[PDB]
Amino acid sequence: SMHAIEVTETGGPGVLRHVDQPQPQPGHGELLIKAEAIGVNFIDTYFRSGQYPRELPFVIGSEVCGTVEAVGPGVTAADTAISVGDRVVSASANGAYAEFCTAPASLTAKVPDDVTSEVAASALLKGLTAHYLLKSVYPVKRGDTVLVHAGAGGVGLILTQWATHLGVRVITTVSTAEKAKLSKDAGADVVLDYPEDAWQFAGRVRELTGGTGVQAVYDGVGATTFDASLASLAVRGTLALFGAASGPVPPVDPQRLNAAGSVYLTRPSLFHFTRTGEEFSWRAAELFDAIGNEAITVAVGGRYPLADALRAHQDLEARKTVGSVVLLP
Amino acid sequence: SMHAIEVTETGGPGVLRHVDQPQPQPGHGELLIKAEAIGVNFIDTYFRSGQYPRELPFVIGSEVCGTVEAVGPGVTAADTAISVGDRVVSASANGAYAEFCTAPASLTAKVPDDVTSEVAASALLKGLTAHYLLKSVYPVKRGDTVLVHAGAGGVGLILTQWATHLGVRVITTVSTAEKAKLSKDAGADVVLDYPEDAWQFAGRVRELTGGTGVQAVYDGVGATTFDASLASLAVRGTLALFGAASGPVPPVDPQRLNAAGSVYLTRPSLFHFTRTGEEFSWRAAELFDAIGNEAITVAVGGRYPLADALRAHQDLEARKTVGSVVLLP
Repeated sequence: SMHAIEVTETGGPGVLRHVDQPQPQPGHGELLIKAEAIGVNFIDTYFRSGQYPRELPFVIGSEVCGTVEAVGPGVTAADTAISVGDRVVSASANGAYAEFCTAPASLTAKVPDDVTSEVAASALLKGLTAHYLLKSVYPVKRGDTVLVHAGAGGVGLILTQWATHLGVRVITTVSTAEKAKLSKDAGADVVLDYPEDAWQFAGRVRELTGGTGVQAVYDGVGATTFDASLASLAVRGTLALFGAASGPVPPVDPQRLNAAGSVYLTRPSLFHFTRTGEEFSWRAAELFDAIGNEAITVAVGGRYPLADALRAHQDLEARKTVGSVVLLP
Repeated sequence: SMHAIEVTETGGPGVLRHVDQPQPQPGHGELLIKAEAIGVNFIDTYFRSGQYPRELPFVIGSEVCGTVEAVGPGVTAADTAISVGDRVVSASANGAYAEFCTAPASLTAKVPDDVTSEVAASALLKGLTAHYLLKSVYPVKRGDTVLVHAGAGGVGLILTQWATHLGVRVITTVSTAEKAKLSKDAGADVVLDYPEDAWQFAGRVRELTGGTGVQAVYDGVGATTFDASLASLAVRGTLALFGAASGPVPPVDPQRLNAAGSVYLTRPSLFHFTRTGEEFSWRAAELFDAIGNEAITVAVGGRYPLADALRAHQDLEARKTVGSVVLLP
């Protein structure tokens, strides 16, 4: 028996119940993980509220770093380097808010000795996302300039630090002075206000880039920024629309892609960049090498005992937390 | 004084007038070309009819292969390898339907000794288009499979032969049995009917590709084929929409690009791939190397004297001409 946070009915933070729960057993292709640090994120709140549906009851959470206690059937050394005793991290766990949970081995990565559990749990999802955007969707190269919207958000901060480390000049957008400082500290060469008008904003970006425009735009904002993103691109540049935080982007007339400079539009999601354990492990290894070298840093701003998951969710939804929030079981 | 075909009023083939015309003088950055073979194409008919507007009067036509008679001011050996006496070809000439015309040196290419003037004039535009689609927009590699719509059209035929030569498997669509044979003879491994339903067609393409889908779709058709093109792509594949022969493609919900497999959508045009003389010359040289080696063949089906440009336009609009049509001055 173990401590866990279980949701039997969807709703507000008040549905999170600290319970005694059977210790999980790993099924086919799964690892059993003894948690050291548990990620708290907005997606957790969407499952909790029922905005994203799933089978009830469930133990909440998908982000965890801990040690491998056991492996399920179908987990062999032929397929994974992961072994009992290894410190690992996954953003695909079932029932992460618990002392023990399970995760598919093919979506779990080793954590190097020089990366802490709290940072691993806080960084994996945002970090894999930044990895595929920067290495696969548009492979940035030294000398490029890119535009990253929402520079002070989780992915934006990692995109900015990582691209800067790869010799890329980063221009960002943020909504407040406080976020402007966070973005500058992450390596942004220029921090801009969100666009008021697409052509005015694009004109500003072109002036910053000697008339060229940016080689790529990483747009996780969507509705409010998309027109400006498209207008800011260098000839044959890539618009990576990977989120819609402000709302959905209206259908795009393909001729707009021609007028913008024969550009590329893509709407990726992480699923298509974590297709095998080999691909997952490659992205994670490069992420944790960079964190290990302090080329990427992830601030943890809130550490709660597992029992106070309710309070963590309240503080998260109230924006009382700056930086990542974790539970320690 | 020279012979030319001049349009003083827009309209049908009847506005083409065979005239005595002053010999042109090359302006800044231009070559003076003595024509050997003149391309006849549908774009000529759009300028003739006034569908595409331009200053009247004009000598019609933009495609020509011939010898360099003289160079204008601003044309130096520092900028171009082209010299007086060289056989050259351009699809950016002014007044091609004439004994002499002008063209910007930066959009003119040398023709190797082993490529005829008629083939050069017939092949350049379609060939540069195929080059940028296959080498730049999506760089095909040996082992890829691609889908090329309108397999028996000018660009489709070159796309098919060139991709096959590069070790790519090509699937095409055509509307008739006669066109199916032309496409097969150009190297198509499979020739399909145009799509009736996007998911049915995509299911057919996935069966041909072992469930994978194609690495790229080259779609110059637009309205009637776009949904099927998007549905047929391998994960992270590229949809190159480079034409709209059937009509414009309706605005595309970006989430469709995610659902299709985190694919790329691009709407290129040749302008953005011929930005400098260096880029132009590179594409043209690779095109004419391939034609020279008979890896690419371009059928010339109609040869008219310059004076019968009217008849060439009638035959072109009546589809009495299979293969390219040229004028010989």
